[PDB]
Amino acid sequence: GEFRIVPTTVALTMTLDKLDLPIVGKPTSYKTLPNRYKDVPEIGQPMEPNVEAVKKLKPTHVLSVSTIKDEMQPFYKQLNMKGYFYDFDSLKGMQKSITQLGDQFNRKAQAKELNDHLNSVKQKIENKAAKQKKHPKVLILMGVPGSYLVATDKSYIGDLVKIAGGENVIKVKDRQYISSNTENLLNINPDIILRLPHGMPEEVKKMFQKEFKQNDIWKHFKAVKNNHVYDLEEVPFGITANVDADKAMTQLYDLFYK
Ligand code: HEM
Repeated sequence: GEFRIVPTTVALTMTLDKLDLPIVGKPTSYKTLPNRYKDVPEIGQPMEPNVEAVKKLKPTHVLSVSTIKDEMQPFYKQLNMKGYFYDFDSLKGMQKSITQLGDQFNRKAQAKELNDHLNSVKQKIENKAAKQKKHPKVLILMGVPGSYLVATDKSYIGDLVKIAGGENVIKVKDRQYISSNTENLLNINPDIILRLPHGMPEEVKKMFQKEFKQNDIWKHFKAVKNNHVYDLEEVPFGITANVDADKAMTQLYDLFYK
């Protein structure tokens, strides 16, 4: 009956805190984690947790997300444990994952409460957006160390943009993020460009700064000429959904309509 849970991502760690659940290990991260986990040991960075550190804690459940399912497969092989890859690529996906965690770990009531609140904020933002006469066309960039990608509707930020009343200029939908060259950025006409950082936010922002100066295409974008290029903070605007989606939805709506 006793659970020993290791969340391997920051979003999963924050979700377990909302569900009032103790954990035996936590991800290594520069982000703020819940205070109740201050004394639990770190088991490595979310994209490459330490197999032997995790095994040392004798867990019953080691938890990851769907966004990096394929690349986490070797980890789980060496661990020799069941892969859990909760859907955190949308509001609806994360709501389903919260219910599942409530069911697995005896926190049904806590899960319902969190879900009702997120649902209520989402519906309210959706209702406001629907009353707006105009909707901005949006291009979403996800910058990682070394390069940038383009976020689709299948990604969390794509879902937020949709909820808040934007129209993604990128229409392909079969993966969360695609090469900056996959859809070609000379066929689109965004009112707004969003730039989200990942992994090494400092390296990423300077990378975005150099790109927009150096690559000749950007100066020709009306979003650039009109100063509607926005750098979003990685918290709450992360590479997956998180329980602060209430703040993300509200903030993005307020950015779009101001
Ligand atoms: C060169 C490319 C990349 C590098 C070097 C990198 C590095 C990192 C780092 C340092 C973190 C931990 C951030 C922290 O301290 O909290 C992280 C987390 C994560 N990354 Fe990446 N990343 C890269 C690309 C990607 C891409 C393309 C994806 C998705 C397709 C991805 C998915 C994730 C996920 C799901 C997490 C966990 C988020 C959480 O903790 O809630 N990464 N990565």
